[PDB]
Amino acid sequence: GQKVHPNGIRLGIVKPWNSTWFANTKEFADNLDSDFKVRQYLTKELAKASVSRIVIERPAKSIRVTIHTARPGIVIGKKGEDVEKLRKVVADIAGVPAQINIAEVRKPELDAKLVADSITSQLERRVMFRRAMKRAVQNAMRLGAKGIKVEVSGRLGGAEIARTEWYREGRVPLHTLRADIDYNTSEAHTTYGVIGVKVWIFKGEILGGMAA
RNA sequence: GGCGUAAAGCGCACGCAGGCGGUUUGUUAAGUCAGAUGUGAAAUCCCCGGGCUCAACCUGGGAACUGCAUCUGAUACUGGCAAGCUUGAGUCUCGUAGAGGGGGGUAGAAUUCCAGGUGUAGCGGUGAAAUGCGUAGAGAUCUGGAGGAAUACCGGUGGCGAAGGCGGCCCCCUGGACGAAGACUGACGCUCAGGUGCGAAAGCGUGGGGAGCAAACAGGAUUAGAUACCCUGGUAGUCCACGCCGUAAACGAUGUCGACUUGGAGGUUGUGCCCUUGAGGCGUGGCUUCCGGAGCUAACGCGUUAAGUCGACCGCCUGGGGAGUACGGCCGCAAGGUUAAAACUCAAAUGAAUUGACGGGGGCCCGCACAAGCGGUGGAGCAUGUGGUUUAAUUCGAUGCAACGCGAAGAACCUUACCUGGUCUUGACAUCCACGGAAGUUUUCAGAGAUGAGAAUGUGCCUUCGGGAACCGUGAGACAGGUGCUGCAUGGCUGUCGUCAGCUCGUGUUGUGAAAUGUUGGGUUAAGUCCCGCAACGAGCGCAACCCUUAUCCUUUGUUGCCAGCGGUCCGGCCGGGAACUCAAAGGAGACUGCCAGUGAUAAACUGGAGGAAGGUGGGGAUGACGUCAAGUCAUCAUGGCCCUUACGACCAGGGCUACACACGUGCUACAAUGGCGCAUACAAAGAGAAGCGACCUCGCGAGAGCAAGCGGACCUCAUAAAGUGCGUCGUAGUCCGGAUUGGAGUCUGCAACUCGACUCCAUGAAGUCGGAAUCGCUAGUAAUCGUGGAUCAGAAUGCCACGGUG
RNA sequence: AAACGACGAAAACUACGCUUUAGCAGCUUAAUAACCUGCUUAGAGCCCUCUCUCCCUAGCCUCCGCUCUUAGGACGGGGAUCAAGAGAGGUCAAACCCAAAAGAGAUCGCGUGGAAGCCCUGCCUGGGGUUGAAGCGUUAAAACUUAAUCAGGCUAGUUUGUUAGUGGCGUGUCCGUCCGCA
Ligand SMILES: [Mg+2]
Ligand SMILES: [Mg+2]
Ligand SMILES: [Mg+2]
Ligand SMILES: [Mg+2]
Ligand SMILES: [Mg+2]
Ligand SMILES: [Mg+2]
Ligand SMILES: [Mg+2]
Ligand SMILES: [Mg+2]
Ligand SMILES: [Mg+2]
Ligand SMILES: [Mg+2]
Ligand SMILES: [Mg+2]
Ligand SMILES: [Mg+2]
Ligand SMILES: [Mg+2]
Ligand SMILES: [Mg+2]
Ligand SMILES: [Mg+2]
Ligand SMILES: [Mg+2]
Ligand SMILES: [Mg+2]
Ligand SMILES: [Mg+2]
Ligand SMILES: [Mg+2]
Ligand SMILES: [Mg+2]
Ligand SMILES: [Mg+2]
Ligand SMILES: [Mg+2]
Ligand SMILES: [Mg+2]
Repeated sequence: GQKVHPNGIRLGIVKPWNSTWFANTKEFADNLDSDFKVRQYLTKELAKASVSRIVIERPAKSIRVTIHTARPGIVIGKKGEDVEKLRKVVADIAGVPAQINIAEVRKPELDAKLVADSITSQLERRVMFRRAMKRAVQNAMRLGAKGIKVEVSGRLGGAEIARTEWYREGRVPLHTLRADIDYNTSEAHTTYGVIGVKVWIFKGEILGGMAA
């Protein structure tokens, strides 16, 4: 192991949590079990939709999952029927009634999860990894990101020996703890194994710490 | 085309034939140049046309047949002839330097022997030793004598010589080179296949010489072996004269001569003139060294002494091995030399340079890596894991540093895969289904249970009622399943170098090009941290900072946390009350080389100090680059093929992971008078608690048992911390030391501790009595020594992870 | 052993889409350009949707649950549809935001005085205690009140001990003179 996960090293400084609630470990295990279940159900359901992230709040005898996505229209549906359809299942899985929020994410090519997504789809549909990564990094640089670093490893191009390629633009200060280093992972299930993809997006230096 | 380095300059010099040849005139016109004639067969090629329906094919003419012979001219060049000239070349006259060669003499240093004197137990030698020399007087010292070789300093990138080569001094003969001025000789000039001559050392023959050195050889020594490197002796040889071979990295790996083509710093040796006041200056020659411009080269490098552009000549090269080998001719007393192949094999063999890596290469620097400690490990039981052993299994993985108190943060069945026994074939675990009943709640037997039967039963909520949740049973089919394998297909995660300080990119520049600068060099540092200088200018990953804890102060708000001041007391924070404090957890100030001197390059930076709780990162943690190790996990999980579907899949009972001769690793108890023992007695922090922590009373010698209040926790518990401190007691002891083994009977948790936890009593009292080679961590609240909490956990730490006491 | 790597010259997820300008930025000797561009300002022609502009109604609730209930509200239902238009969006359900009260005391819940069991006590007569067991009423009332009865046929006379006529397997199989439990 070389690099630690850049999210949980600055979660207490500049980055927000993906789950906001409290427990006295009387129900902590079941709360995360419920959070894991709802997260995996949402990920399995909203496959076509480009879901950016899933934040969960758990107030007293209620929950609130605020999904952030790039294209919210598919999840919304006509007259807001699909959200009502997929809200009851979440509510009954979590026990307490739910209230699902949906947030559109501006600049869909500047989110770590979004940029890590659909590159696996390109690999599945047999798009060359080098050109795919180059297009992703150049689009992210053009949109406004100050630094982008993309790594792709494992059975690239259906070869015989796996390797690890990477591209980098601008600056990616992974060691500093006063910058947005939003990072997410994704995997592709090709015809000759599994390919791992990692993306680091440095946007700026957040002075002052948490709460802006 | 090339010959400095890949293959290619004879080792050098002379020189015959031959090749070439300064300058002017006249003559000849042989080559050469112009024109004409004959011939150069036909055929063929080419060009223009035609015929075969096109083409192939045939055909007419033209051109061509690049050649030869003859005739008529041209005269610049080459050639022949005759006259001239000095600029090429050679000679005279005078000086200059020189280890140039041959021959003969002379003088010391030094080594070795002979003889003598003084003198006693060592000398010599090696990383260390011995062979060797010594009491028969060694080594050392002094005297005289014998003999051989070379001539310390001068002595240099100095001189001479064609090359080889040449070093005291003197004499005799002689070759060669340069310069000042002077006249003639008049092309007499350069090279050279054959040929001749010289030719390092080693080698051979004859006749001598032989001090030192030294092949062969003898002995000692290291090493597994050492026919060597090392040591002690030692023959040929090295020396002289005449003879023989003609080999070298005979090297400047560069064949001889001519002229042309920028410069600087010298060395040696002449010569002209200037006031020669110093090895003062201005010119001109000969030899030679270093740097370097243009130019050349694949590059290194050459660079007026070209490896720059030419001219004349000779020799050599045509892939690496076979091989400069055999045969053959010649030379030679011989060794051998010279001229010099062929068959067969190979896809390369090569040289200059570039980036890494290595060196028993050099320079500089850092880290408990050594040095100065301290304590332990290895010695003897005790708790663990690994290897092998045995078994049916001792389930599998990790197998150097980076595996061995590892996954496992804790195996009686559970976990659990392995084995012995029994059962199932859509399954324990999903989706699609046709039905019959909601389920479900007690229960009887067989059985170790898995599951085989049997019952009293429930008759749950839902529309038009062939119903739906939902539950089970039967029949399959896809399917489910694998801790089966492939981490040499992988994703993800992790260890190591290493918290070392380096790793790269953009532009520019340099070299054709791999590539280099930037990144090196000088200070400086914890550091690619900074500065300076420099074809470098900037940036990214990086070394730091931002992040967490703690070290001081201020403020905000005082309960469950505190008592500066007062009142009472049940003397206790008890509570009224007091919000300064100890403290609680939020925001700030605060240490930033900031300043003062010295040092340094007028910097960077370093040393000391007035201040501060703090000083150069104040003290710790997190943060672990490019990348290396087919590094470890397909048994956390996912994933591509491969494997089984009556079995590698599914369920249950009992055993095994904890095991008979051992070794290894990491820890604990210790060894004793620094100590254990009996009775009083203070000083902490951090954490846990809801079928859990568990106050008090009573039985208990005891683990604990009935009773249990309080506590989702600054309230109540876990939980009078130990070391120490007070007093006795033990006197260096098979010990009042170590509690390992073993027997008896129990206490708590767990359907159930025989295989296999721990605590408690009684007794028994193994070793040991400071540990061999070789080793491990630590530089300050650190190493040692003492106790406690917490993780998974029904119970199980001597392990792991953190607080503290002393230090 | 082994290990190379050439074409979004398949702009390929489709944001309604397509426009001009306004300025930053890459492009550069230098100011335009092609755009490489993410926005910001403007108009919507338009493919689209929603409140709609139709009428009737006063549809308007909200504190106390409900009952004509008051200040006030941004407050409010049915029906087929459009010519043009006033605003929001682009496959927008909530959230962020903006708000709730004067009522009056009509009622199920909610609280009732002579009643079904449980206390020596197991069957039970047990009122002695009590409710939604019987009269009764609003955010409140006509209030009001779940254990302590002794003792009885009460395991029923042969069950406990004086005690035997046989309606008895007795004793590996036992026919079994006799022993042995009632
Ligand atoms: Mg050639
Ligand atoms: Mg050569
Ligand atoms: Mg060579
Ligand atoms: Mg030569
Ligand atoms: Mg020769
Ligand atoms: Mg002629
Ligand atoms: Mg002619
Ligand atoms: Mg024709
Ligand atoms: Mg002809
Ligand atoms: Mg002539
Ligand atoms: Mg002479
Ligand atoms: Mg010759
Ligand atoms: Mg000789
Ligand atoms: Mg000798
Ligand atoms: Mg010798
Ligand atoms: Mg001789
Ligand atoms: Mg030779
Ligand atoms: Mg040579
Ligand atoms: Mg010559
Ligand atoms: Mg010379
Ligand atoms: Mg040079
Ligand atoms: Mg030969
Ligand atoms: Mg060595």
